[PDB]
Amino acid sequence: GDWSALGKLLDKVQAYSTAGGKVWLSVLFIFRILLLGTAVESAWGDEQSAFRCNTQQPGCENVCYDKSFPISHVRFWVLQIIFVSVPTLLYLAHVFYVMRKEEKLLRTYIISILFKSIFEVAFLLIQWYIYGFSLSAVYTCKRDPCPHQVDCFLSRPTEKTIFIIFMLVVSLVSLALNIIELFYVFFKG
Amino acid sequence: GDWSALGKLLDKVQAYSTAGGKVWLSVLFIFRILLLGTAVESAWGDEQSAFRCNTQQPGCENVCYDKSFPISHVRFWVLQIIFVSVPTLLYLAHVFYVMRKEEKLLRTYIISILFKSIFEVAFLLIQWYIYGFSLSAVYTCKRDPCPHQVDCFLSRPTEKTIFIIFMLVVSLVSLALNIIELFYVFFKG
Amino acid sequence: GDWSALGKLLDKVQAYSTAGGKVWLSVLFIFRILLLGTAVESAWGDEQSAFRCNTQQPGCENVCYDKSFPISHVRFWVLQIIFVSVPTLLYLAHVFYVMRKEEKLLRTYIISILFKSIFEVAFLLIQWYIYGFSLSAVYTCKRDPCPHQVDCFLSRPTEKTIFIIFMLVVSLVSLALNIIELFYVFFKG
Amino acid sequence: GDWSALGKLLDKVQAYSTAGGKVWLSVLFIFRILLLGTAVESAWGDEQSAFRCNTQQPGCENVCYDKSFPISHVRFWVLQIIFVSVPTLLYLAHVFYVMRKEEKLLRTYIISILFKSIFEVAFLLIQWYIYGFSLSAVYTCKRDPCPHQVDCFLSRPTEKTIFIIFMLVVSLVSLALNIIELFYVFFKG
Amino acid sequence: GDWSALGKLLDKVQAYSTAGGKVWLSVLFIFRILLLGTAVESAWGDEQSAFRCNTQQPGCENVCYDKSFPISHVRFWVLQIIFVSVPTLLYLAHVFYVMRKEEKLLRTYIISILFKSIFEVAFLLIQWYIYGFSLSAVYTCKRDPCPHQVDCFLSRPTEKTIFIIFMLVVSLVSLALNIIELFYVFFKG
Amino acid sequence: GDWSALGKLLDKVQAYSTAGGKVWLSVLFIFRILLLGTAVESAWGDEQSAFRCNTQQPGCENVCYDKSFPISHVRFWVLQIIFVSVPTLLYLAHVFYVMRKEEKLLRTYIISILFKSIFEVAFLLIQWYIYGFSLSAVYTCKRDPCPHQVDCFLSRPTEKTIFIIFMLVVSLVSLALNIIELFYVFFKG
Repeated sequence: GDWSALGKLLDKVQAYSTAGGKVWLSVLFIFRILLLGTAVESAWGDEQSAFRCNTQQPGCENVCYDKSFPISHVRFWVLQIIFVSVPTLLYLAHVFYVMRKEEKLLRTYIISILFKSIFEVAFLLIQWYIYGFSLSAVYTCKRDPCPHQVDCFLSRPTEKTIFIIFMLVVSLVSLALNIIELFYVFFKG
Repeated sequence: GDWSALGKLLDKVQAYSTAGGKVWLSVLFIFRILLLGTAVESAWGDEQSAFRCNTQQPGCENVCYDKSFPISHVRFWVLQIIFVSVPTLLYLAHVFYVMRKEEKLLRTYIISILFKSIFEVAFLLIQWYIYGFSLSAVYTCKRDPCPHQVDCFLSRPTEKTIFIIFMLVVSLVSLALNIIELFYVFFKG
Repeated sequence: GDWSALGKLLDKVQAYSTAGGKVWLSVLFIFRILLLGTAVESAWGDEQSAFRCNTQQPGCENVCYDKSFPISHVRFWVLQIIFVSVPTLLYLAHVFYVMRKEEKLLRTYIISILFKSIFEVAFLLIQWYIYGFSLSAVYTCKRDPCPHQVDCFLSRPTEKTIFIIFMLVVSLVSLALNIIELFYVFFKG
Repeated sequence: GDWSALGKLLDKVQAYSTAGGKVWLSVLFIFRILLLGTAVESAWGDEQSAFRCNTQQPGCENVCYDKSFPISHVRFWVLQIIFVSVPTLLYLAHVFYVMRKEEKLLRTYIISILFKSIFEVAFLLIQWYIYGFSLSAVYTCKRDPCPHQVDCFLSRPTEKTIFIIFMLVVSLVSLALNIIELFYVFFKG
Repeated sequence: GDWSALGKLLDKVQAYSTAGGKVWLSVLFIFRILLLGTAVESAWGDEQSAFRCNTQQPGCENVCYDKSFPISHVRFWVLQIIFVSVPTLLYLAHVFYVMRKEEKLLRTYIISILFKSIFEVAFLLIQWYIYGFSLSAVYTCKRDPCPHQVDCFLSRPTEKTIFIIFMLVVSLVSLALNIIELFYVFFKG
Repeated sequence: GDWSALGKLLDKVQAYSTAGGKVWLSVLFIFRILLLGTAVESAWGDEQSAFRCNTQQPGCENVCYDKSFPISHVRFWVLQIIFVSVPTLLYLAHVFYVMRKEEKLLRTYIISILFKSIFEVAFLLIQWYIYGFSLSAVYTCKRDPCPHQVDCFLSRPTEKTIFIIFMLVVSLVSLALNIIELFYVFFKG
């Protein structure tokens, strides 16, 4: 029965933050966790197999599918979630060893928030830069291994585009929210 | 042995509600949880593969299956369950931080109930708006990529239509029940 | 170390029942749980794929397999188990909130037992009504989408028919047992 | 920290048995549990798909595979393990409620041991009766739906026959051991 | 909070052994556990499907693959690990009941070590006897069901042969180590 | 409630190390753990099936895919992670038995760090030696079983090459960090 120590760990790690905002921050974050855990994994379960093209030349389908999608979608969001969760883990380990060492901080928090914002905005910007957020069923290709160009048909364009709509919205509110955190810190400081 | 604190958390979070109704509320909610966890996931496990059409033109089958089902079914109910569970998580985190802060409310509950009702009724209304709740084995299509129209055959129409019958009924009783909650609050207030 | 409270919860929830019978009631119930968890799920893992018919017309195989089996078997027993487990969950939550409220019943139990019996007997009766409990490898069909009739061959008729033999027997003993409970209550009352 | 109560539960449930033998009884039983959990499940993972016959008539392969194997192997051993574990669960629940009721036996144990022996010997006898314990790669068939007879080839005859050798040996030692238990009881009594 | 009892269980069960050696014994054993849990299972996941031969006669491929590999590889190592873990389980249960009975040994340990060594050396010897530890991509066959002989190609010979190199080395160091245990016991005794 | 003992275990095992560095050491290590657990396993889930070559001669595709990739990628990194985690397990077991034995060190730590560095640098060097870190979609082959040479097309070259970019960077920072540990020890000593 020593859950008081971890409760006080949480109290200290989240003491110097906004009164209301961390609530829905954690809520939306676990909202990601659950959706990414179930929905998108089920959605791109057989995506690679589902993709095919009307040509019969061996190799062209693969290279065109590679060019038309250099990055798999689930891959980008899981990297995003993990990499944005990294600073949280860093700071919690930091405070862990802190309370351990005075058993015998603010500017770190600022830096953590700032890099979180930078990583999120950079991932969003590069996603927009490569392919934006809109997508057609039929795709053209331009590759040496096969002549001219092959129209290739996507598996489930509508469902995944609606998904990226939700994900863009939640990314936007996350950006709003960490800007709010930065403003609160800047106003107190 | 500090389960008394969480018991009193539950006592406080559910103190200002109906005497009888939360019982079968939680029962039907976990009833969803279990059915969605096992049954529908097993049901639409190979739905995309199961769908096929009598034509042989590459691309038409995919676009027609997309148009005839812009949204996968499991997808709609999992989004529903998660999104309706969101306000519960919000309010429990809220009261968590509350008891934490007076360790050193009603109108929120009203708002939570109201938005829960709004989300549920909106999801039901849009589901009816798109395709209602009745479904045939043979489906027509109307798309540019392939000529005329292709009859396409559904995998297991009867089992899933019976499933949506149960799900419509449980949605209706859920609506009944949160209207009852609203009436109880409105009569006390 | 507060397992005494839950022990006394179980004591109170099962106090007004038969001396001997709940033992093998719970035993047979978990017996279901385990068998349904492993055996039947493994048995109907690839049933839909395994089914095929000697005709080549697209659509007829699917509609004939739908008509010949409007309900998948695992589906009926999992719905049965869940739906019969519902009243147990209801009553345990009920007594939970009870002991919680006098921290500051018999006729409910009768009603729970009665509806359990009604649901079990109704599920058994409708299963018999649709297809009984006997089954052949070769099945006829009668549907508009394809001419005349197609003999269709079942995947593993013998193993699943032996399974439904066991399941019918266990359903019968369950019926015996809740009738015994009802008789005990009726004799005490 | 109330593991003393369950320790004393185990002490009482196993008090009136052999000094040495229950040790390797439980060891061999969990030995089953692990082997059945991993090995045989991996072994018959794709058995149904692996089976095929040199004929091309639709239906004959299925009915011949059904006749040549009316029961799947994993199915028989999982039913065996579960059904032999049933009396153990019965008796442990029995003693549970016992110590609960004098909180306010030997002949049962004899009956449990006897039925365990009967079930084990009956399962072994019926397995021998149907197909014994020896098995060839090539199998003949005799069924109306297809003419004459089709040689059908088994997937992995050697590995599974070696497995049934181990399983027969462990069944034999289990029989030895419960006969030893019966002899000890008969000599004390 | 009664982990002291299990700590003292471990103290007693491992008291009469080598000072340094059990450390890396347990380390290498869990090293097996993890590698076998992930790597080899992923490696032979689709081995049976991957194997094929250039002939088209039904049955010959299966019987030749059976003869060329009478035992699947994962199967041999999982049997090895389980069967070598058996004496450990026996002895721990033994000492369990011991401390339980004086709550109201060395020669057993010697026997356990000796049989562990015997089982390990016997498994290694029989593995060498059947096919040694070296393996070619192309394999000949000699079976009645198909004429002459068929060259058959292995799926991933290099990766699995490197794996058996590691496994042979770890088996050798395990043999070294239990011989060291035997020498320590023989020198003390 | 005896988590103080394990806390003091961690305190002692990590007492003689760098003040800041172990934090992000553990962070990046679990970062591996998670990425390897989800991403790469999903990435090479169907790699072997995805690979194919434009020739039709049985056997050549397999041997060419073997030569062009003697080692599967996931296989190398999982062996890396496990084998580098081995010294950590060794040293923690060592200190476990230590505190156990004075219940009735530095140079070991140096050796552990040194071998960790050696294993990491050796794995990186051999990976570079075999195939470096750059990779093309089209691969040539040179094998006796099939004439001349076959161009073979890789499944997803871009995504996995970007992955190995991240993995090379994290390996480099790991090398930096254990060199920092070695420098700190060398300067204190």
